[PDB]
Amino acid sequence: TFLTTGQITPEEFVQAGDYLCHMFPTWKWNEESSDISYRDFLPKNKQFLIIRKVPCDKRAEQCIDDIDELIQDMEIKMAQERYYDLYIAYSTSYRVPKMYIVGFNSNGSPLSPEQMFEDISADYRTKTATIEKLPFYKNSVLSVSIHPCKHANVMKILLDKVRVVRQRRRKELQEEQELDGVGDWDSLRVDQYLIVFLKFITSVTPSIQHDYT
Repeated sequence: TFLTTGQITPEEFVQAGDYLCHMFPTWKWNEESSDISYRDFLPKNKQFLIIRKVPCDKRAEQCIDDIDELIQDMEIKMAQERYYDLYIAYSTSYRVPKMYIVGFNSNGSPLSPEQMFEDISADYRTKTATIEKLPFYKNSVLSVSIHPCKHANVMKILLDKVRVVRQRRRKELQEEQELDGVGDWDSLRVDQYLIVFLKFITSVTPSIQHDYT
């Protein structure tokens, strides 16, 4: 399972994508366009996820329990202002999702690669972010991609930490029930994979508004 490896199959990528778009209407699957370079192991209308123009107020320089809370809650259900389009695509080399961000200034002018790195937290640059063309377009655009598995298997680490927290919380609860004599009075599914992935993304790009969470 994905909890053991921290990796998913294209089918699991689809479920997670659907869940993400269902819980956060702002996210959407790609439409079917002629300018897209389709991958056969994924339905044509579910190649990648996109969220448009997420605002960025400050640079990165200035700027686990939350995830669990958010996941639980969902189970219940310089000065320049910048805007970033965020793409989540599936990486076949690591069987993990991968994000691509494309920045713009208020006028809609694309920000250069160097400018976008100002929005990547210094603590994640070298082993997480690099410059590359969006891989899903025939005539592509430049962007900064954020990878979760080049060094540390981030998804794996995060999913484990989340389970540890839950196990502790569940046992601490039973212990408090015995202590208070009221003892006589949620698992992680692949659907929530991308939500954990976005938590990771939030640490990597701290100045990007949480309009995707």
